Amino acid sequence: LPEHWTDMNHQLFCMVQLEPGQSEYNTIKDKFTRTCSSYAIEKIERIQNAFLWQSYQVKKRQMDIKNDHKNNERLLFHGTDADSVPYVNQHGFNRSCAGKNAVSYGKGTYFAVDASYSAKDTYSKPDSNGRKHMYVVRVLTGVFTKGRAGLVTPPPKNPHNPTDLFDSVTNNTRSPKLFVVFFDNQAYPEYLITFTA
Amino acid sequence: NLPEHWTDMNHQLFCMVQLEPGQSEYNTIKDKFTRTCSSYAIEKIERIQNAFLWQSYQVKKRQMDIKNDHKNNERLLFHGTDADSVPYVNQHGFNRSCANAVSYGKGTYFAVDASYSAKDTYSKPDSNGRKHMYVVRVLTGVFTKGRAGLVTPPPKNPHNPTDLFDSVTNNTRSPKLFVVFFDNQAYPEYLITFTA
Ligand SMILES: O=C1N=NC(=O)c2cc(OCC3CCCC3)ccc21
Repeated sequence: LPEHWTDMNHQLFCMVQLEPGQSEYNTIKDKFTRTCSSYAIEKIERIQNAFLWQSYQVKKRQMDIKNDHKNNERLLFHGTDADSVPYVNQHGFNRSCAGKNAVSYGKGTYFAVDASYSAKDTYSKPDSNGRKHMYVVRVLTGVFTKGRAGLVTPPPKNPHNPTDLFDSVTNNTRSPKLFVVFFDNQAYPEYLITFTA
Repeated sequence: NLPEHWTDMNHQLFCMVQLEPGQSEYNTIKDKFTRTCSSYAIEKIERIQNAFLWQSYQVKKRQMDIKNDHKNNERLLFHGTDADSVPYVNQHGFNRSCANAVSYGKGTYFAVDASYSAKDTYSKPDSNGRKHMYVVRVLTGVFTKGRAGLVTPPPKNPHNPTDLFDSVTNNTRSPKLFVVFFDNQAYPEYLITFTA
């Protein structure tokens, strides 16, 4: 497990509240406020999930071997409802639970480049106390292409070799604003931002 | 950390290895099939050596062994499929998003008996009459009865909604099938090519 994590004392899961003024808090706040300056952060929690981390790190090493470069990982946003937060914290992102996107590039889990997109009430639905929830997520975007609404996996790179797949898809390869991933353990929920108007 | 019985792959990460008829391994797998499918004709048995699928599976097995505090979480089951799905399963394993009836939930189905997987609706005969069935290592873990429309196994106690059963079945006392809902809970270990 990463050496900067808090000691969980044999436990496999912990949410750690970050302190404003620490570099770790400030980098996430700045990434958020770059496009969400009209909202205010209540708190930022580091997600320490040993099993999700292990499974994600195995997929990352595999993708780093296959693609024969790094640059497979992006830090993206995912807005969700309060009812989903316990499941995501413990089990991560499940495509079987994903809603249809208003612009669909495939049947998978969606991640935004900009916090403003994830901050829409459609995604980060305000709870009964007006709190909105957004994850900051390590996503294995790898090698990507423009998606299509019918996809249940990324498309093949070559139609004559249908099993050799792109890693993810996007809305626009030249100016990506979202990514869709179709497999478990391709996304690690790293931070949970709780925020309000 | 690849199994001793795998054959050398000359520094590659994926190989389908045809088994030698009459040796220990071929005999063991053939016997599991002929237990219930002795009226079929076996063309060949192939060992699936997929390093990445194996790594991902072994990590989930180690996690399930810790979570359940025992090492009885794995079963050897059967899965019939059509010829056009075989290259995908060999490379990528099983995908619940590529669904036949799903009465016990929206997962991947595995049969206890090869005879069940040998039905033409599962192991669809190709243009040459050939049928395809995997012998699969499945992390069934702690299981409960399934039902239509599950996207994950149910919780073990509704007081902790995120502490789930590992798999579901048709019948907890005498199971004939299992359903798993997560990638890398099943490792396709052998592919049997056969005819009626
Ligand atoms: O071998 C199989 N390959 N693909 C399947 O979908 C499958 C499904 C299966 O049980 C399906 C249930 C039986 C009663 C209602 C639903 C058993 C085996 C296989």
